[PDB]
Amino acid sequence: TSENRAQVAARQHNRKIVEQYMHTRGEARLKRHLLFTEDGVGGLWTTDSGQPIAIRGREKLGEHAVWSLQCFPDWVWTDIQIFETQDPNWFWVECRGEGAIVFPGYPRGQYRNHFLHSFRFENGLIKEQREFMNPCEQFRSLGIEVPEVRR
Amino acid sequence: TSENRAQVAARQHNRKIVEQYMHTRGEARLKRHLLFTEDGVGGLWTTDSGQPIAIRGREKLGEHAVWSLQCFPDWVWTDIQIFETQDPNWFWVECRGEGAIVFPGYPRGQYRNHFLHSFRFENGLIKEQREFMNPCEQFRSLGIEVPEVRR
Repeated sequence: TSENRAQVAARQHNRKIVEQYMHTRGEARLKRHLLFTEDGVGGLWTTDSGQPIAIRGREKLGEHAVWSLQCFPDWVWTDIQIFETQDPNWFWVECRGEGAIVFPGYPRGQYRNHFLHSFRFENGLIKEQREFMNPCEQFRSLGIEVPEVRR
Repeated sequence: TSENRAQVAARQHNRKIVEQYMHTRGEARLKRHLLFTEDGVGGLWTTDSGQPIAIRGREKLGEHAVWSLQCFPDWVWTDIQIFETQDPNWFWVECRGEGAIVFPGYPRGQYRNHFLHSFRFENGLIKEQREFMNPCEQFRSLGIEVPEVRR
């Protein structure tokens, strides 16, 4: 019907934003927050602490980009696979990401990981982005030792 | 067209198998391998070692279920969300999973995690299942200490 039209319009536009998000590099990273809703949330759902580190609101998201550009100066996402779903406001992306890791008083390291990203949209802006990676890989990249599960 | 018909037939059937997989509990777990192709692969893509622990072939998958039923005796998946994609032979599932963890010479613990599952199908059987979780949560459940990233 007409709901169809809006939902199909929805999907195709939303996809473009996912694409745009995934290809954002360099200083453009400082304006990627403009792709969210005002109230929008982005962050890392897989942490050493077991709680998500979420950043809520387009302005805290812009602020976070400075720290991100500082700590991951050359970060690129590669091997991008975008998954549309039965919900036109929900997408998943499977990819890789690599670049230097510059933590303060840890040595410069090279960080690579496998990531899954969830994007939910509201009115054609990102209402919720979430990323999922294996925190062990980061521990490694910082010269932090990873415990062995002996199965 | 006709390709349409086969792809739509594809999706609806495939979904039923995802559902069936996700609801498999108890001793039924010993026959869940029958949902794969002969050549089929299942396993854990997020590990402490950084390599996937994959089990290849319906018979090694059946064998693995014994160890699984032994080590996670009451395991249930909850909060199941199944994502169909633009590819009718590819599905993602977001869920939780919890149950007891019985590792040999580690104490019995209670293990909970957040999981993402990828299912790819070939001729209506699972050609590749992959799961993604945060290994830190398991380390915890075994009284293994988790290192702190101090960001």
